[PDB]
Amino acid sequence: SDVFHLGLTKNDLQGATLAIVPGDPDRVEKIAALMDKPVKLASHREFTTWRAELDGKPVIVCSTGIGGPSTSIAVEELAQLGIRTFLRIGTTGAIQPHINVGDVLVTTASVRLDGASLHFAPLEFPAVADFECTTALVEAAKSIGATTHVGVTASSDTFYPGQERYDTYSGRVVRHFKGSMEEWQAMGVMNYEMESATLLTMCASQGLRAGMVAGVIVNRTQMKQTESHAVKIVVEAARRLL
Amino acid sequence: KSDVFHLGLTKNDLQGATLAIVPGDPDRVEKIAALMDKPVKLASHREFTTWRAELDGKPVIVCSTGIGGPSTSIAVEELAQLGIRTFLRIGTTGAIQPHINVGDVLVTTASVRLDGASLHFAPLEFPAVADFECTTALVEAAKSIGATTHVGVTASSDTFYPGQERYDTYSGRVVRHFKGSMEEWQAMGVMNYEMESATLLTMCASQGLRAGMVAGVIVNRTQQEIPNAETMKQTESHAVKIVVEAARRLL
Amino acid sequence: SDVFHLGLTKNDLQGATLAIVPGDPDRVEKIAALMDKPVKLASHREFTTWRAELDGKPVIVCSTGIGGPSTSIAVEELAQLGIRTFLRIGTTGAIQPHINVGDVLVTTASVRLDGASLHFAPLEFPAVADFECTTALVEAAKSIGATTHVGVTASSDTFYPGQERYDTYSGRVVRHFKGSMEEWQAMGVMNYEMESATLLTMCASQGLRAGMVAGVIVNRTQQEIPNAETMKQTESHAVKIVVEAARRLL
Amino acid sequence: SDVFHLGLTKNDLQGATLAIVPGDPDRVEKIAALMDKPVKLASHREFTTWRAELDGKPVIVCSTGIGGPSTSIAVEELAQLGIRTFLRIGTTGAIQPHINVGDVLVTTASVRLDGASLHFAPLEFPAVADFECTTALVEAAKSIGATTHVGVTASSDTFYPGQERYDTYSGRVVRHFKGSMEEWQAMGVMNYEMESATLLTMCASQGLRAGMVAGVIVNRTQQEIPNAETMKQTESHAVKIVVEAARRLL
Amino acid sequence: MSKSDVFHLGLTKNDLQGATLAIVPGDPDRVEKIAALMDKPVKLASHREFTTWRAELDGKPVIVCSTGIGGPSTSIAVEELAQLGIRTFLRIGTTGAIQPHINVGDVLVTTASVRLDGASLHFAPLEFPAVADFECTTALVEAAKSIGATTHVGVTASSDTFYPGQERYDTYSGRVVRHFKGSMEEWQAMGVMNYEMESATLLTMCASQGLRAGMVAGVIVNRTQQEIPNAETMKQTESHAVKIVVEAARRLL
Amino acid sequence: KSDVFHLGLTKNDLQGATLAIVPGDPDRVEKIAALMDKPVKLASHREFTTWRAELDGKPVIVCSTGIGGPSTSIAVEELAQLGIRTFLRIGTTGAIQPHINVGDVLVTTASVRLDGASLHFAPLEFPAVADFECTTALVEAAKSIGATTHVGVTASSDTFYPGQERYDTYSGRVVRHFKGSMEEWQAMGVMNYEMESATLLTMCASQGLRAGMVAGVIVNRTQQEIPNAETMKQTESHAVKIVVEAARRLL
Ligand SMILES: O=c1[nH]c(=O)n(COCCO)cc1Cc1ccccc1
Ligand SMILES: O=c1[nH]c(=O)n(COCCO)cc1Cc1ccccc1
Ligand SMILES: O=c1[nH]c(=O)n(COCCO)cc1Cc1ccccc1
Ligand SMILES: O=c1[nH]c(=O)n(COCCO)cc1Cc1ccccc1
Ligand SMILES: O=c1[nH]c(=O)n(COCCO)cc1Cc1ccccc1
Ligand SMILES: O=c1[nH]c(=O)n(COCCO)cc1Cc1ccccc1
Ligand SMILES: [K+]
Ligand SMILES: [K+]
Ligand SMILES: [K+]
Repeated sequence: SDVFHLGLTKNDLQGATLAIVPGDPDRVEKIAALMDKPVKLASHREFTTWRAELDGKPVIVCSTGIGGPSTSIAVEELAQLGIRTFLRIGTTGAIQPHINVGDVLVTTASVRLDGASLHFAPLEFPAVADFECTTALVEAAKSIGATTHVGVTASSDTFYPGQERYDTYSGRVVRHFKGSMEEWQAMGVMNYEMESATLLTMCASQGLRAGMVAGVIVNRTQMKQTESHAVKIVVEAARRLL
Repeated sequence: KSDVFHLGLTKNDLQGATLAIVPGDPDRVEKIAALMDKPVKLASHREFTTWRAELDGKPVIVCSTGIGGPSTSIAVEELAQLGIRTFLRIGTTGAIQPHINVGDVLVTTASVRLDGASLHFAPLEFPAVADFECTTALVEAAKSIGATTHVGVTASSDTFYPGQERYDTYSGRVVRHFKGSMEEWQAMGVMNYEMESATLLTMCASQGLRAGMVAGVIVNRTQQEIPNAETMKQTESHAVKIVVEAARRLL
Repeated sequence: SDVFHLGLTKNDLQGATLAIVPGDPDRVEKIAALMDKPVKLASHREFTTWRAELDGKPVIVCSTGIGGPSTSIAVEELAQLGIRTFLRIGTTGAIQPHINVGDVLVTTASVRLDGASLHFAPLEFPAVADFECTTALVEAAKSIGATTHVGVTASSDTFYPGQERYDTYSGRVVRHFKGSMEEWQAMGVMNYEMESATLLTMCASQGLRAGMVAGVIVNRTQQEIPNAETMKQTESHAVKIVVEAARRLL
Repeated sequence: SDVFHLGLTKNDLQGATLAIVPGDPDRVEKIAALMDKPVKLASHREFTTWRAELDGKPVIVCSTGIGGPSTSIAVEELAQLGIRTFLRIGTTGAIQPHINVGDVLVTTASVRLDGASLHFAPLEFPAVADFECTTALVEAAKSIGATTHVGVTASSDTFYPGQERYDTYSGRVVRHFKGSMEEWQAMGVMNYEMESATLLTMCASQGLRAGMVAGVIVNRTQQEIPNAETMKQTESHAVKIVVEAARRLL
Repeated sequence: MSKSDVFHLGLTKNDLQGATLAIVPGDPDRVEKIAALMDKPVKLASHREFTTWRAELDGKPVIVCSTGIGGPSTSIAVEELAQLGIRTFLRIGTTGAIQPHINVGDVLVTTASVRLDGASLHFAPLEFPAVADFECTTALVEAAKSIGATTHVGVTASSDTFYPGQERYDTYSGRVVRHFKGSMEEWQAMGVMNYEMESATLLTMCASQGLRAGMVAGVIVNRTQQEIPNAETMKQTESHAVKIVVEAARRLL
Repeated sequence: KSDVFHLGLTKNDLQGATLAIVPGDPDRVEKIAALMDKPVKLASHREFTTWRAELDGKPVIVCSTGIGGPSTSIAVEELAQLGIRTFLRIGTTGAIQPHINVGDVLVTTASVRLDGASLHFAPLEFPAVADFECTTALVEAAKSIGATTHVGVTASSDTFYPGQERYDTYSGRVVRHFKGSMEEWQAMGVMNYEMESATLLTMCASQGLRAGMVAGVIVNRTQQEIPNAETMKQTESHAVKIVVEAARRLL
């Protein structure tokens, strides 16, 4: 093993430069099976890595897990293995009334409500997606004819209080995040998720291309085929970036 | 006489314009407007000079922001009050990467917020990101005219000297916070320094307004410091042609 | 399922109030097998849950994954199901020359180099462990006999730059963390890990009891690369302590 | 030109060490006209410069534009050309009920709601005016018999949200500035303007003398619309004070 | 052979007679009272807010030195005592409870403090925990059990201010700055037991410099029940607290 | 026998006094009070010693704050509750500029806020500025007794050692934030270090109270560290004379 956590060698990658990074290690199989020749490489902790072939080119699918910390481990160790392009596919909760469940969202940049992004760049540095990756995701979304929204995402280090969920054990939200969802809503923030800020910050500050796409399964103001549309987009976008 | 506090403009003066090209220098306003059809002067107050022009039979606004976020925030807000929804900034810049040359054009995806005014619209964690349609149109226009183009992050500073780590000053010192900052931005892939983008991009992205940012390189910090007069005028003319062509796609 | 992620009902726990929380879901099977009647309950994403019995009382073993974010999900959803006591078992990298590989470390409180803890309490609030949980873990370490150190742990949101590793792709560390390891070293900080700051903060600020124990598998001052043979014996040593500590808190 | 923006050489100043620095380039000639031998030097961007004579000694008038960023350019480049004393003449909106339109305000120090000041000194450093400049301004105001208030000014990087204006496109203010005007009011802050924090901080931290004086054209507690009946007299009153204070500092 | 080995305390290392443990009350008037509970009590020095006494406990020299109110003077006292050879610190204070279940007369042992002070930042950044030494904490808790008391163990809010930082409105201005407006309620919901004014500095500076520190306090007021303390209960609570800190010192020698 | 929580004073004890001289040291209170007519001890509790004296037939309070903002904040608040509206601090200080000598008197216009207590009254951006009338009176009084005076900015620290970059300690280390801090303050023209002014000036300027700050230089950090036995009293005498003379102008 060349890496500390993923349990992979540079040879296992077969010269892959692009990697599709879902949050769920159980989704890794689903995405890899859509491409030609799916092969399981290694499964350690929350990192399941599958190698596939797209247009005659080797492509890596590797889970990041929930949150910036394990995302930062996976992305760094994949970069050590030779990956230059990272395309994230996630689930999301929309906070705008006009965004329906089932919609696909392309993130231009993220509100940094995480801690790991700070370990790569100070807060003033924008958690911006790569322009070529964003273009490929937008054009791929139009290719399969999905309802798409492009804009800013709030990337939280937590699922509950940082997304202002009150349906909890304590039933309280710390002062800092009290009324925060309404603030993001008025600022035109589309949605909540938990990985983008870290991924986009660490890639844009280290000379790596990164894209972010998500499927809406819940709208906070108001499931199978939702992932089907999004997975088809991230694979189609990968075709354009190879 | 005026609907706004600073610009000296009425909604009627705009003639239904929704797009504004926003240079920093008031002296550049007429030069940009002269490239389009039916150029007419509207107003001049403080650092805010406004001209109206026509593009593909549609009214377009040219309005100076002045140097820095504060006067930019005034101009953008008051233009939004009069009906402007799309803002295309054209500015000057100093590059900090060796591979970018003098004369090159830079399209900003998002900005490092080394300003104060952006914080008056959104907390620091909010990205100073440009609108996707605007950025696309600027990149597409740059390739259309045939120019050396770089796309990426811009450091937007409230200061010309210490915040861009210049030591050739009266004091000769840089505050601890900005000591060694240029080298950090360089390693982080930041292309350049300017003084308005962070405020403009933050206030637009957090208020439902479309904003784009483009700049011509007149100096490279890793190479020289004294720019050439002829090269400066040619660089400005190249970037102005790009921003006007980008405006065409966004009407 | 009564929760959004773990895939467990209140009935699945059988009135369990204590939970041992490892980072690695592959460790969940190992820890639960050392107790009486081990049964697998669920496995979703990075959350693997096993039910066990200790001294005639049901106990939970549930993986949090690496980092505060998923740790915050696991703890919150277990608290919804009735868990009031949390005992973290982890792996760590020691930064003090006097601490060796194979040693067991008990955390009194953590340096908050994480983001999730801020979602529960402002930075000024201490990421402190429960006194009874800390007492039990130290007493359990004294019981089975192992070289133990009690003190402060640096809990980072990252494995590399936040722990000042330069052996990376970029080879650079952000200004904020430049010379940080030396700073913590002089401050008497024992070690680096990635989950304690979040767990300790969210529990201490929500009326939940939390303890933190870790086995030293690497020392940052001398040796290079964790040995496979030493890793297994250090893991099993710390696991024995956490189960014995769970006995004292029930 | 010896400088990057002002378009001035050291010779143009003729030994001047004092500058009066208004925000509006149009006000420059009007200030210079009150002194002997007023001469235009340059006009580039928002930076217009005039040279005049006071008591047989050369004095500079130079516009900064709105905001700290362009102020920081004007002041720095003027300092390179030899200016040691900077006297700001501005306009302002009062936030205290007892301060009337037409009143003159002398700033002892500023609340730093700007970005540029941070590029010279960290937030904890006070945006304090020079004692001699402040004394001169206060004494100059007493000579002409103007209604004068001496105290703290809130210096904002923005005209609208940072001054808690809601009559805007969005009609909202970011959380940080929500209820901020009321806070400053209770704290005895006199007024809002947009250049003083930057000027005072960069001068006080670099060994340069700076004073701040402003005329009240609006009081935020009574109305919003500036009264043209007094908007002519207010500027004339304050311009006279800054010129008289310059005489005392020559 | 000397007069003072330090800048403020007016003490020589020789005055300490080999003492490594100090009990540190806030009040200089409380110094004599704590020392008189131990053998051979002698006054060493009185300068500014720093009053120092030496006493004997189980045949071992022990120091009692007042820090004064607040982190700044605490930082001077702890640093200069550390220069004189002190390696263990036990703080005994007064405090106001903010939890409804904590009564006046109860004793509180602090595991760690909310850092609402400035001086702690001069030793470690905010993210560093203001945590008490585990052995010192064990000593204080066991000492409370041994002599019998109502004891609560947990987090203390340590404020650089008595009034606004503890959300007192019955003041000259009657206002509390935005940052601290509604702060007591937040601390209450977070399970914070009490307010005092020295622990954050003491615990941060000791834990970040290899010095052992403990923190104990007697509640003379409950904020949900009253504002003005009873003069009689104050003395009884103090006496009760003084005995616990001396007994904890016995177990640390 | 007390209207307040700590000081042990009633409004009647002040006899209508509106001005207080506030040293850091309780032991110094009598020395300052003895410089005026008919000095009487009022109270001594904790680090708070209060004396009352007569100045030109008018009552004047002398009350110790103790070292640091926290106890300063208690003393100032409770004195304000008792009717004090003007506060004149007399302190000791360590100078950090080479041109300032031991024995010199420093008048503070405003303070660098290296304290915690000032934040409990006003956010960091608020200036720890002295009252203009109080500063004027202290500068005028300095000329009245004929002392060498410097007027400017003071760094007010919550600690004597690391926050003033002293390495002569038990640990021998200074936290990253204050590493190289003295040099920065020196370059910024900061005159000196003390431990009470930031809190006093901030809490007074934000609550409608008048505050002045003066200090006697007993050590200069660029020449020596141990304060002299003979010189200490000489600088104390001059500085104490100025604060009393400044009080005369403010009655
Ligand atoms: O609201 C959300 N917030 C969020 O951070 N995500 C992202 O996926 C992360 C973990 O489930 C997904 C959602 C949708 C959702 C809603 C309810 C239950 C589960 C998932
Ligand atoms: O280095 C720069 N930094 C920067 O913020 N800008 C932007 O234009 C702002 C004001 O002149 C422009 C430049 C190029 C430059 C260099 C020297 C003199 C003038 C302009
Ligand atoms: O140095 C460390 N830092 C750290 O945060 N941990 C915690 O476990 C987290 C994930 O592997 C564990 C270690 C030991 C180590 C060292 C090298 C490789 C793997 C593990
Ligand atoms: O309220 C104010 N705030 C403020 O920062 N200024 C300063 O001058 C700045 C630019 O116009 C001036 C005013 C008075 C004012 C009010 C309404 C319209 C125009 C000017
Ligand atoms: O509420 C308090 N807060 C606090 O910080 N302390 C600590 O002792 C400090 C100085 O009196 C003590 C108390 C109890 C109290 C209440 C009212 C008056 C006096 C003392
Ligand atoms: O260097 C100093 N720093 C400082 O904060 N003060 C103020 O008085 C505070 C406590 O002694 C005084 C001094 C002078 C000094 C130097 C050495 C010993 C004692 C006093
Ligand atoms: K995880
Ligand atoms: K400007
Ligand atoms: K004190």
